Amino acid sequence: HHHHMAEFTHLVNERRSASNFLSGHPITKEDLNEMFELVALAPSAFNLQHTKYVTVLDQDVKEKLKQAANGQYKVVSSSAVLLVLGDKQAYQQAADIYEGLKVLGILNKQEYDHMVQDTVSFYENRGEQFKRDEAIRNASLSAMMFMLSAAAAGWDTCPMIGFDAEAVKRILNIDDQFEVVMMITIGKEKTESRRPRGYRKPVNEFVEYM
Amino acid sequence: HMAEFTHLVNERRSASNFLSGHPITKEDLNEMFELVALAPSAFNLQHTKYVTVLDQDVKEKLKQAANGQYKVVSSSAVLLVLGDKQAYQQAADIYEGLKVLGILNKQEYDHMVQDTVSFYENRGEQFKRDEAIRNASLSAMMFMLSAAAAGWDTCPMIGFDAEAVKRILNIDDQFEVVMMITIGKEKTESRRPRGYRKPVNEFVEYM
Ligand SMILES: Cc1cc2nc3c(=O)[nH]c(=O)nc-3n(C[C@H](O)[C@H](O)[C@H](O)COP(=O)(O)O)c2cc1C
Ligand SMILES: Cc1cc2nc3c(=O)[nH]c(=O)nc-3n(C[C@H](O)[C@H](O)[C@H](O)COP(=O)(O)O)c2cc1C
Ligand code: NI
Repeated sequence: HHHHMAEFTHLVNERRSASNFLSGHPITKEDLNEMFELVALAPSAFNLQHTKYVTVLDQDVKEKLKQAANGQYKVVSSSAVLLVLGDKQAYQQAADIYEGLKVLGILNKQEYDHMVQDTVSFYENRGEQFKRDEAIRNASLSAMMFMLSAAAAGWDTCPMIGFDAEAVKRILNIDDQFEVVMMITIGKEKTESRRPRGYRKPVNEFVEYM
Repeated sequence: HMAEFTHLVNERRSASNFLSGHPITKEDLNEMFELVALAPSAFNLQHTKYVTVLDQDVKEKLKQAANGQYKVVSSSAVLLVLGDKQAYQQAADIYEGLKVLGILNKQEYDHMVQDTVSFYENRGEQFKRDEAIRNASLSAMMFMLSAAAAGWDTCPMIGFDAEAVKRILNIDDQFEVVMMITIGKEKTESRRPRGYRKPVNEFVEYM
């Protein structure tokens, strides 16, 4: 129970949003799949698991994403570029996600139908804006987990919103039901060349106790 | 760090209940928030604010706004995670040290401020709100992992009436109420298995 805070504190202190990446650091599907096993364990509303990742390793495709990413060269120099997607229709998979509860005899048919109905109606009652909010919220929780996993694995990342979402969707053939919530580059940054961390507001300027 | 973080992640479970007799202090929370401060945020604008409720009557008010959920009152504290829809307005203040300490000249500083401000202004109100949710949600995940690392359990929650919460806590309409997070110590023997998880090859595609 005893040393988890100090380890985590070091991980968090060492994580810097990359401004550059270095060549000669290829990343493999195996490297990434280890990070994604941790991402799978992120919390998500109603366990709907809203988040999808399109992970681009192909250098020609990365070159082609540069214009879409507001000209940011780090898309090219990165080892991989991830598009973090949120399903605006995530709630439609409630019936499938919850089905094992029925098969394992944890819920009976009525209870399972009720649970699916609670989740679906929560979303449908609130409407389209809420569905999109949920896409952004749940994918962003997931993205933070991705970045800390990457850091733990010894990789650098830069989260990015400086891109044309529509262009990215056309280039990568992403369906309409997915919001492009963020882009994350991953790779190895030269540490000697890093600027110091940007100014942070003190805790007493962003937390109110009541 | 991978073995330790893997352990932390694997352990972390959204709490269904909280035990009595585990008060949390400002000192405890401030330790967590120091890590939260180091989360990334777009343009380093630091969009997120936390309203941290220890007062038991306010928790009762919040419970009424959250479908009567008992964990609101049995929690050691209830946090409201806010995102500032007007965060971009503080660019000039946040970047000011770069100029004053001579890292940037005035032209470069003005250019930096204008780049951030115009990015938000040119996109518009829906974007500002999207940014409030996105950056606050990144922050919330950091908060939950920080709490885990400190030995606390949390439950993220969206099952509440946001307008009722803003009335209870006197929250300006400039802030989006992004999430509620309860914190405390869970009865760990009282724990259902982790809800089914999609395999990685069902949520990741490579190109
Ligand atoms: C949602 C979001 C969007 C971002 N977009 C970009 C971007 O498009 N390009 C970029 O270079 N950095 C981007 N960043 C990185 C921020 O500038 C960075 O997190 C901030 O300056 C703090 O740096 P640090 O994370 O190293 O402390 C983004 C960060 C966030 C979380
Ligand atoms: C944004 C979002 C909203 C949530 N809202 C609630 C809620 O209002 N009430 C609740 O009991 N749990 C809530 N949760 C918890 C989820 O049901 C939980 O994360 C999921 O079932 C998986 O459990 P696990 O995180 O322990 O693996 C929420 C989770 C997410 C991230
Ligand atoms: Ni542990």
